[PDB]
Amino acid sequence: MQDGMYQRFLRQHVHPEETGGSDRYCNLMMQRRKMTLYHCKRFNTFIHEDIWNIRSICSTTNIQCKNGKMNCHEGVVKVTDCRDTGSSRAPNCRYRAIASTRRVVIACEGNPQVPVHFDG
Ligand SMILES: O=c1ccn([C@H]2C[C@H](OP(=O)(O)O)[C@@H](CO)O2)c(=O)[nH]1
Repeated sequence: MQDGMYQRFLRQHVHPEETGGSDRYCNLMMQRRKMTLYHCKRFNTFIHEDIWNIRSICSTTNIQCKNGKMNCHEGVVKVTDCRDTGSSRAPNCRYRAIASTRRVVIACEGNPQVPVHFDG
């Protein structure tokens, strides 16, 4: 399950080669990554850092998740937050982008540890 949840976390939140930062990027990416298939996912973060840098976050000290578990970690990374505008429905979803280098919190599971969920 951690291997299927890990690939999904990959499809949904990672893009190291690019640096997005625009609505147009959010509109393209959200669709290339299959998140507007049936409904316009409300909010989504794309991390623009090397995969090994995201795995390296799992090793930081442990902190509480929004759910109460303690298998969560934090790191300051470059991201592009994609916010649905609410205008149109799938498959034509339109997004608003926001760039910043900010603090993200992900959940890691398994052995070796891998990111399986984006807390916030
Ligand atoms: O900064 C944020 C906040 C939330 N989410 C997504 C992740 C979760 O859905 P997901 O597991 O399907 O990615 C959900 C609640 O955090 O919103 C992001 O992508 N970025």
